[PDB]
Amino acid sequence: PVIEPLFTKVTEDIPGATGPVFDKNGDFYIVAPFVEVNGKPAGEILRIDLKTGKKTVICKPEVNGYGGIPAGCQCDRDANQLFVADMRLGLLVVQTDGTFEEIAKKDSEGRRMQGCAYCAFDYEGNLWITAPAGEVAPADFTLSVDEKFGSIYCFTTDGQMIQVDTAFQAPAGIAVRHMNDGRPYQLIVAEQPTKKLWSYDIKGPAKIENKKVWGHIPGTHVGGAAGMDFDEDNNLLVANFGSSHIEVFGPDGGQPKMRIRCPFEKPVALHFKPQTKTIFVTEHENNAVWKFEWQRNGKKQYCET
Repeated sequence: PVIEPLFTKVTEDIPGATGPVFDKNGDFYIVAPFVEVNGKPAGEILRIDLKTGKKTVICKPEVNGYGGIPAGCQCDRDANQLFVADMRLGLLVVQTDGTFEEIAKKDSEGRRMQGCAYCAFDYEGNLWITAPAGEVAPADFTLSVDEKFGSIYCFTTDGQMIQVDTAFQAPAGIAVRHMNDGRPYQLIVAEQPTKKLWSYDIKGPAKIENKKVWGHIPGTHVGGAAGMDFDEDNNLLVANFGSSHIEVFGPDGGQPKMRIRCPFEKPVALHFKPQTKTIFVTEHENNAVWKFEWQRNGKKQYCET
């Protein structure tokens, strides 16, 4: 089955718009990773007024003269602060006043961080992170689009930054499937160009096993799975960049059980508005943000627990 809901524009003129997130007060944010100054990265985290779509710069992260490429966001639970995956700087924690901190320059083995693109909290508070880029600044920016050097990290509640896997070709969206009792059960990771969704079984903080292909992304277009989010029934909605569709997987994966046709070819990121059926989706055909109504509420995010 294929559904065609009405998409309503939220805001426009945001190059590479991604990282949609709601904070603990219901303020909406997205990131503009392609902002430059003199050919060098100067990406921005924006706050969006939901009534007018007007954009307000919250944070323009730069460290020692190297500008960031903010790319994916999650809201914290114990504090109204945003965990931001940055393709040049690693993991940031951003405050609403625009100040920010770099969380880990090196991983638990002492090795320089790779640039990060998506992240997802489990309900225990560990942050699972995809890192499709090469070494963080001051190294030259590189991207694992053709070669298998993308990595997967877990930033645990004890404050450890643990590389839990590597050798992905452009890992993208990440999400955590929880049991009904709240325990983390599977980690889902998009590997975009291979048209695969991978899963592992979560055994504990930064402990994953049983790596397997969890789902297959339709199509042969350039692109594949980008962002993803679970609904309250643990159906996984996955933006299939390049396909004009968002794929809907059942909780056990496999093939899509349904698809959502989009009025654009390039959906990227998606995020539920808490306590509603409204999905916000970003897309790079119009460099815009849209919303549409899903069949049921989103899965509760860590920040709402």
